[PDB]
Amino acid sequence: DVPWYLEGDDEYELLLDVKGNIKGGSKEALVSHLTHHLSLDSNFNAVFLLMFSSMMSLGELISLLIARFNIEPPEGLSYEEYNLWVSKKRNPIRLRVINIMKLLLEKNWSMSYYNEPVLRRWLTFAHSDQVQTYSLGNLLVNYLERLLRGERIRDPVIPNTKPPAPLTKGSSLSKKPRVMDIDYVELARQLTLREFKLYCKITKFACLAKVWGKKSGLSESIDSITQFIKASNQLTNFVGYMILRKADPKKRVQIIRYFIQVADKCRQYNNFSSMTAIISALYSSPIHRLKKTWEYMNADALSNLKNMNKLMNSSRNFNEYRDVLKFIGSEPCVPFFGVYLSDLTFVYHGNPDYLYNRTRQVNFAKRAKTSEIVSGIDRFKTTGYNFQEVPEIQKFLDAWFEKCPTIDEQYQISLNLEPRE
Repeated sequence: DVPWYLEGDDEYELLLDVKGNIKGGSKEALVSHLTHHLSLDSNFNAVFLLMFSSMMSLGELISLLIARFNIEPPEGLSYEEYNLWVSKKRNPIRLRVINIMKLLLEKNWSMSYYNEPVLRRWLTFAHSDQVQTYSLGNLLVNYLERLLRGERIRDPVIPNTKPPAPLTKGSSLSKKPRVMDIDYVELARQLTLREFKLYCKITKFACLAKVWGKKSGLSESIDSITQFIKASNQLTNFVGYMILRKADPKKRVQIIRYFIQVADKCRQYNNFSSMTAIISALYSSPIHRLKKTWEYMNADALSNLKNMNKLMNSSRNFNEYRDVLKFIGSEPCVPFFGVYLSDLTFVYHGNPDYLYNRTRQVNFAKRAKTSEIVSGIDRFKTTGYNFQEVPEIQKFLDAWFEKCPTIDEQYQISLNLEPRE
């Protein structure tokens, strides 16, 4: 067994579940467990480093970590007992503390964490003789110095396969081209390229900042998300407006079937963001009420649209979508980002930030659930899409995405295009 002075620290302030896993604890207890000298929990360490700002500030974490590095022995130890305490507890704790700081800087750093007094205290710590005897001491100094002068401490892979030839040469399109002058497969490719580029800019920190808000402890910009949501709203506005610009119902039905084919080709490309944005416009009130136009729709196109709507049934928890996303793997994919947000929003509002309303009993299990959800967004940044970009179509989409009115404003256009009886 272990002598009494070589046991863990602050463990009486940990709270465990049925399986024995940590469900909660105090700031001191959680950090003590993060730098435990006897055992190492990689899963705990990963969840804590990702979610720590929702539980404590950077300055509190650094202070608690430095206090662990400078841990004092309990009073009354004999000289021999103290030497054993140094070799078996303090020095292992110092290794854990330094390695945790390395992981914090290398894999769990948000620029919003920047705090010059904390960094300068941290830097002073890294300069200390006791830290400099470790090899990582010079690396800690190098990281903190770069963070202090504004420097930053990845891209999805594209296979060596030949890209498919673009189905619509940009030079063949007129200066003011019609949408259906673009091959629907090629439009799906270009929608997939712009959506995936916007998707890869979304960090986990931005997701935590959008859902948790001020409790996240992240002043990170959610601009990556707002641009991604803007692109989906614009694609939905664009789809409805291209339909409502056509005056002949026999021409509106061709535009709709064109967009059904686009959304379906996006589904084949594992681009569920653009596909959901397209069908949401088709099911929107201004387009859904075009009874004279849908009378022309072939059963084949209607089935494909219904199947895509069954796939992304929000009222049925996206059940079929979840079953399909589970088997993507290494294939490139633009997921429907709305599912991540709702999952995160559900666990943020369904679980308390504290256990039994005790401020010193932080609900760590709530952070663990959130960590498992938000970490999924990285699964689909591993491999990118091998599609040749057509700038003429990219500029064409940029122009219309800004010009189109909202779906709500398009309701009046629908009422004039097909009046009520």
